[PDB]
Amino acid sequence: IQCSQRMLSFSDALLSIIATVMILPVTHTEISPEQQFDRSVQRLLATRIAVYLMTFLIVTVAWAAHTRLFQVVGKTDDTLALLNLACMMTITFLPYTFSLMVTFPDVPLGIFLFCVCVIAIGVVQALIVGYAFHFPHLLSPQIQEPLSKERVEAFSDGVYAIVATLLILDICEDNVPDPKDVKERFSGSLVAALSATGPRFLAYFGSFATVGLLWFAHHSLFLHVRKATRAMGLLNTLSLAFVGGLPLAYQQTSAFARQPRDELERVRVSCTIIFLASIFQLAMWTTALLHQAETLQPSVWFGGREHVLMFAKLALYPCASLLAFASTCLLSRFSVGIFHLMQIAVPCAFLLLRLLVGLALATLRVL
Amino acid sequence: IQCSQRMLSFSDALLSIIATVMILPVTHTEISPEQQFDRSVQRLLATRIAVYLMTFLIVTVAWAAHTRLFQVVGKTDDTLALLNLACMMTITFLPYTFSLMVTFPDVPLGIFLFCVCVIAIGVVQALIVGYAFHFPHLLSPQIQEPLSKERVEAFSDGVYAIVATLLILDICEDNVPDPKDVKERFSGSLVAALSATGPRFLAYFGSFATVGLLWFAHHSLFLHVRKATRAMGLLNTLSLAFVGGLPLAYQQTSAFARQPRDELERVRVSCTIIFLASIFQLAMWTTALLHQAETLQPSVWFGGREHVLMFAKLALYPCASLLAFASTCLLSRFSVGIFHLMQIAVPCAFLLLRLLVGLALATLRVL
Ligand SMILES: [K+]
Ligand SMILES: [K+]
Ligand SMILES: [K+]
Ligand SMILES: [K+]
Repeated sequence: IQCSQRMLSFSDALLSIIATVMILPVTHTEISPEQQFDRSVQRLLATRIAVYLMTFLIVTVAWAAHTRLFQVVGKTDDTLALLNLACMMTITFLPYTFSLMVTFPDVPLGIFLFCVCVIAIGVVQALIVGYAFHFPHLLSPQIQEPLSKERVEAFSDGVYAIVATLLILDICEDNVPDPKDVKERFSGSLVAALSATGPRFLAYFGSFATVGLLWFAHHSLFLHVRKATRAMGLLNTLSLAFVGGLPLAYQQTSAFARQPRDELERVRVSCTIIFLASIFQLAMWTTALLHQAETLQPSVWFGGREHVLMFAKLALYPCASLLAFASTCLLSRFSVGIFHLMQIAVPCAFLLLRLLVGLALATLRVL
Repeated sequence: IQCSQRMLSFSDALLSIIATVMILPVTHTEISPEQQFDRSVQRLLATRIAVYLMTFLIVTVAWAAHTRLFQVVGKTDDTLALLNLACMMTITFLPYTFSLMVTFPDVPLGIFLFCVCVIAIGVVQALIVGYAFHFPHLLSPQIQEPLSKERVEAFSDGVYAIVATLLILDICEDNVPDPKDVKERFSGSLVAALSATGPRFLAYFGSFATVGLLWFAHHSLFLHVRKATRAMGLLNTLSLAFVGGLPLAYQQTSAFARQPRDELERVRVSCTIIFLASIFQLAMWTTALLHQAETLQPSVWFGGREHVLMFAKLALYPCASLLAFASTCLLSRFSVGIFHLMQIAVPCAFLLLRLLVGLALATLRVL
């Protein structure tokens, strides 16, 4: 009999990769220069994004079914670890089969293969449960609504890291200048060939900063959480799903726009994505406050030395994204600039959030 | 003051992604049909593999410098977490700058940019240390040779998961049949279009199984480890570096070979890669046995109820890979088959290793 901690961490990493696989085709799409193509190149993008959102959800469901199974199987052995490897293998085929089923709706083979994948997942999990129940010492003591927060944090960590490094992976794979291109199109100066790739570096910088600071807010929240509810789990799943789309937003807001209207639309889309990624993070906190005596540590209750700080940490991005979006409709002429300032101001406000919250709590104390 | 566990886990995930970035260009290379191209298409591959091996090492060094810093900083805060995000950002640029420096050796800009990346890493770490020493309560109690095994396990887990799902990611991105191709080249049958992609699925199956079982051996070892030494860390780093090349081996041993000699050479290469990935795993155990009273739990000492099982679990792959390689030179005609049998036999031998070890310990007990 052995501890199951590391095996479940490995499973979480695999499940994060599998839930985020379908973001790569979305982010590998190109911006068409010919406007005649726009329509088509829009349609495809949408069809990809939808396939991502569904896929990330389906895998997440599997992840949940996993998390819950090994709350019934508290301890592992060699056979259980190997069968869990088998279950991970089966889960790894869900995205491909789902994409196949949606790409060929009329062909019956895709539905058949997706159903076979799901059935195989079920069979492997049944085998695990039967093995554990034939060796009762592998079952949890309570076996011999709640959701394990360790699994939640590991899954979220993996998703955040993938989304943060997505664009640097592409930069390393594709945008390393060729001596040939440097000798033909840039007159021999590698500085020029690298300057012609600056927009992609800007996109990666912005995306990494925003994703990492959203992870910072998530980490601050779950440091103060006692028990994670399935409601909080669904809210986190939605938040991560929308986090996945930040690299695309920053890749479009950094590429060239033929007309200013396009840049304004891009800013609006990016602000909407950030707001969606952050409002569900705030909703986790608000829902947890419904039953604070069980879900939160005493410090972050109504009347604690971390309640207001926590509220600020979770309400910063929603407010700033909403303000930028509003600027796109009220101060349009100064809107694109405001967004850029956000990218600098929001980090600083995190490095001084203690100070800013104290100042705001004193101002209203003298007003 | 807050616990630093999750922040370090997030850092480990990021560092694993960054250390494995350069395996993608190796695995995205194609097999040339024209033999005249072979030479060139060989050279490029080598130049890629080298760049991988160096890169994985450099990042690993950074990882080590990280692991060690936050053994001096036992507890974290908001500022420290944000500065750690900055340090991760800086580490994330090392592969690109190193590839740039090796691609343009004569241009001085690449050396300059790589040095700037390293210098920035150093500056951020100095800032972290100064912050911790100006707030002594953030320093470890011993501050107010050994290597943290938690970090080692997290890093290894991430690398293993990435290498295991590498090929399924490509299958999802590229090898989903197009209705167009199905209507033009496969006569409308999606079953045929999918059968024309079977080799890639076979490669993924084999690679995932082998990587996961190597992870199983690693997990079994480190369940029985007390303190991890830097010698063991270097051995693990070498093992993971060679693990990274398993997808390429399985992608070449499953593609078409013009002549049988090519298939034999491919089998030899794959066996060599597996042997390298596994012999350093066994070397970790052998080195730990040098000082068993400190590095290992009492069960796996010389004279325990897990010593022989552990030896078998770590010596299975080296022996089987060596045996297959030998078959390539003694039973050449039956060599390619033997390798395939290995892919089935080695998993089964893990599901029955208790039984097999008992039988072998009784046989020699009556001989
Ligand atoms: K973990
Ligand atoms: K990826
Ligand atoms: K971890
Ligand atoms: K990748």
